[PDB]
Amino acid sequence: EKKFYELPELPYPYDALEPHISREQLTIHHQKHHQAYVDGANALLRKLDEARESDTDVDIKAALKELSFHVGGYVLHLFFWGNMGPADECGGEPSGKLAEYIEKDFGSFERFRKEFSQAAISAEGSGWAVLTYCQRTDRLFIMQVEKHNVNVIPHFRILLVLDVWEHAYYIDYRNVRPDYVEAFWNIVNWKEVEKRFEDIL
Amino acid sequence: EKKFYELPELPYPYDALEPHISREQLTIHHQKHHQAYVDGANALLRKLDEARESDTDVDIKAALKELSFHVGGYVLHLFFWGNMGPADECGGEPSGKLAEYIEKDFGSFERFRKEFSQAAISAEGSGWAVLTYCQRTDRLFIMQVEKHNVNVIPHFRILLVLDVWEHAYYIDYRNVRPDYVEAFWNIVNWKEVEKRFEDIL
Amino acid sequence: EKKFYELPELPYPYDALEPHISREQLTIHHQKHHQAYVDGANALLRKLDEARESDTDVDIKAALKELSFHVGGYVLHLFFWGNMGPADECGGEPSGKLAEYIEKDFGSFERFRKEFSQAAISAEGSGWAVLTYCQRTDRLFIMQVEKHNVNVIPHFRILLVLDVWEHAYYIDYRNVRPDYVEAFWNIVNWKEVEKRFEDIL
Amino acid sequence: EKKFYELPELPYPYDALEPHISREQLTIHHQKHHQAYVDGANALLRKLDEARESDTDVDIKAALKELSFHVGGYVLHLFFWGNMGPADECGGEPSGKLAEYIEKDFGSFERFRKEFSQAAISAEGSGWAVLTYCQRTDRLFIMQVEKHNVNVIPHFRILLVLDVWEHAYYIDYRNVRPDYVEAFWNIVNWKEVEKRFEDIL
Ligand SMILES: [Fe+3]
Ligand SMILES: [Fe+3]
Ligand SMILES: [Fe+3]
Ligand SMILES: [Fe+3]
Repeated sequence: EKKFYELPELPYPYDALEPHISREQLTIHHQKHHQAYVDGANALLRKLDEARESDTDVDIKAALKELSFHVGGYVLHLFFWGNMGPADECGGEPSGKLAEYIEKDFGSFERFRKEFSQAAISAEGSGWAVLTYCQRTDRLFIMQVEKHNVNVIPHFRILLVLDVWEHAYYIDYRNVRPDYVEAFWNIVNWKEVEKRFEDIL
Repeated sequence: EKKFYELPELPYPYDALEPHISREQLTIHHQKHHQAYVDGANALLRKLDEARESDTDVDIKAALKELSFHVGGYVLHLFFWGNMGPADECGGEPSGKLAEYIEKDFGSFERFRKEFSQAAISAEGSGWAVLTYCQRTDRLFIMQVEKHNVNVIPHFRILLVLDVWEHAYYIDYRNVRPDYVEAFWNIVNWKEVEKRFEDIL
Repeated sequence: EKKFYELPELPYPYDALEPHISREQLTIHHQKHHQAYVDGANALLRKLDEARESDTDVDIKAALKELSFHVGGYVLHLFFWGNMGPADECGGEPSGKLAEYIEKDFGSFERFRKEFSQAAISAEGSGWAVLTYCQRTDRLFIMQVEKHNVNVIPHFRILLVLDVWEHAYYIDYRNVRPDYVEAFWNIVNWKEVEKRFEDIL
Repeated sequence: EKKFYELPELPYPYDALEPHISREQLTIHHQKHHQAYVDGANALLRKLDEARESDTDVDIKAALKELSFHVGGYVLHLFFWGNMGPADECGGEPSGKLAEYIEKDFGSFERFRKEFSQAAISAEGSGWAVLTYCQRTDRLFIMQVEKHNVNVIPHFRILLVLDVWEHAYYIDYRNVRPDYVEAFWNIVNWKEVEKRFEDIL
């Protein structure tokens, strides 16, 4: 029998990330938008299931475009919540292998922090900055994802994620995306990113 | 010291896939286009390396958009070559777990074959049909990738790939993409796809 | 000598559109975001001018992609302001030829209103619903623009425009884009749209 | 009663553009692909008409995305045929106002030719280089359209168009898009482009 998406609980209370992300900001991002991608993806799964059980045609171009949108939404918000936490337990900079790779690939943490920040700030409209890793060339890559599913390298795995959809910050920072991106570095959970990085060597 | 992309050898001689993909068709896809993504990705890596060594600014929005394009190109062609082979060793349909999942998720191999074929045929302009798998809901998904990097679900891994860029077939089939997609099923290497599928349970 | 973009004045005071769009909502959409597209487009124009004067190379792929983004932003906000006004002077439904075309192409105003509304609501992330007209087939078309420049038919002219970027409504309606879309019909300036429609027969 | 798209005749015989575009190349671009956009756009028009007559729901997101694709295809191929012709009647460079604008905006015809050529060559996958004009700033712009409908500035009108979809050249030039772009300048119909430019001042 079939299985579906559910809204994951946050790792922490809705006010865990203040003053950097407000309780109000966090609550509605999680409960309205992230939820919308859960429901989006599920509605579509049922649609495709139905067509298969009745052996009828669907517009799969439309279906798969939409599916990639919502599941991308679901997946990115999932990692996003996971690589933040309380400021007094988080922020700072990473250590261990991740630290070493950020050095060799970017020259310094500062350089990284800055490039990753430009990737977030400069995104045209809705999107994300995402850190990932090429196995093949043994290099950390940044990608700038538009929406939840545009300009992404298939098959590459997520290390660090920063939502820069307007819904993620407009309540706390209105238009001023750079202040939000700057606040973000106070609540990055490097432990989690470090862990993620280790499971792909 | 730094590391770069190289054109992978084919698993087989350039005429291994006739009459379905011609020697001419295969040779230029591999040696011109796939090569172009190698060089694209490498030029860009060097560009970013240079900016880091001289600690200067780059347009990283442009850079990362381009990077995702070429590395996507590189990665998809890599899996593409790998899940084809000689018709007399390949084609048919899969077995084992992959077979079981295709049944439960699509109802039958036929249904799958057909949906995957629509995903390839109906792609607007350059792109791919790609099979993948959601861990979370335990379901095979198809995605329809435009170019090498549009409408893809970040973090999802590649099982099966079908290039449907015009360069992949125009020599052998001109405009008639459906005949090319139909020929493809004669040379799918299910062993390889089966193996890929097992390494993500 | 060269010429550049400037932020157009609104046709009306920042509180002219209350209670449907608040003075706060309108002021920052206009003065922050619309402004940002002005500056984006100008920065880029100067960049291209400089390269031409020094007869040096630019990355024109990147340049033109960005240019289409900002100028699209500029152009769409320009028509957007223009086809709204005070509720007590606007809203209602159109008359004259536009009314006749909406009937013959959509069957009724209701149908139009509803389709246009789905086009706005359902847009994935940032984008617009835009009414336009095919000369060739003599039909009103709706297009759903993502960002400012995606999924638009080149050469077709703007009649009616509804911003559905989250910055357009998040202050007044937070996540609830449908309430914003619904409010919009209270402040549509049909006179303006009617006029626009007449200048392309 | 309703009206639909039809495949326009070429302004000239299928061998009119040799040796630069071959009779074979031209015939299949026109009769297969351009035709496909005609049928695509018509199928969709009927779909939307049916839903309106039966007052039923459609997926208008999907519909309008697809519509913009095919009508864009239709419109761009229409202008494309129109701004080419026989080499011995065409090519060269433009004169009159267009010539003057190309000078003041690009510095020279060479610069223009070169930038326009990069816009064509560098397009990632299927797309177009298109010349157009901003009324507001009184400047010629180039845009790089992906597919038929991506990265285009809404409302701007078409002056000059170069198809760089692989189907436009793969028969004559295989992978070597630069040779095709170079050949193109031999058959540009500047009379037509000049005329187009005059009708928007
Ligand atoms: Fe979000
Ligand atoms: Fe290819
Ligand atoms: Fe806006
Ligand atoms: Fe074409």
